[PDB]
Amino acid sequence: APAAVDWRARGAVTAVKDQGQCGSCWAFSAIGNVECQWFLAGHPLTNLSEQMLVSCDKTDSGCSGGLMNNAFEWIVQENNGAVYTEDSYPYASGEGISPPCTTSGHTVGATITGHVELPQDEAQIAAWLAVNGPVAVAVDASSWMTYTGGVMTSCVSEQLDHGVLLVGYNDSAAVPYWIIKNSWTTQWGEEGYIRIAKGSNQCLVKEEASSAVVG
Ligand SMILES: */C(=C\S(=O)(=O)c1ccccc1)[C@H](CCc1ccccc1)NC(=O)[C@H](CCCONC(=N)N)NC(=O)N1CCN(C)CC1
Repeated sequence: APAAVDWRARGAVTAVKDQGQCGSCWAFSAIGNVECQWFLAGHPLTNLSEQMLVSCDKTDSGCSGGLMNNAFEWIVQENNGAVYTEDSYPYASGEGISPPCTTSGHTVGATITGHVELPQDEAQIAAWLAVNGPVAVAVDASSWMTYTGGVMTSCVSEQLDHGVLLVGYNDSAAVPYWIIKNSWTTQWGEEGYIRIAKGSNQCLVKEEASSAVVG
């Protein structure tokens, strides 16, 4: 695989978001992934809707949590692959209350055909990411509350409790790391991102990695 890849530098990643006071991390992980996959299939980088999933995806639980692999299955099996634009279905759950699902008046921003569940293997995830783009991952982020910067090498790695987006890695650094996009505003971490060390299943990062497929 390449020594280092940063999809932000390649213009594949939209701005860091704020999930607010709502456990909608899984929707920000899954939508961030679809945004990147849609741009990498040759479309313009387009802002897509987490509210679609928080309100309409009833296989997940809204502000009380979900799975990115369920979100991708809902989009494909129940919504004919469609993911609406943010502008036409804006986020409304930042105080913890999701409006009811609305079907009409929203504009499709991207379409996906399926998703792939990647191996529980950091080297294979990195090689996949270098060729195919950012990857949604579940992590244990319980020890992330004090993180301000640097490469984390003591992440508590016990229970998957959060969903985030792998946007790159660097195997050349003194401590090899993953670059992760979080959804806790740009004030948190390194302008909204965290680096965790790569190769020791920090935060259980290898355990539930996946991506939407475009085309
Ligand atoms: C988002 C995490 S967060 O940003 O709120 C957070 C992370 C770490 C520390 C503090 C806060 C949500 C929070 C869901 C929530 C909200 C209120 C109370 C209880 C739970 N986390 C998830 O959506 C989480 C994502 C990881 C999925 O991992 N994969 C597997 N476990 N296979 N999923 C869940 O929390 N749920 C909850 C129960 N379900 C119905 C779905 C999965």
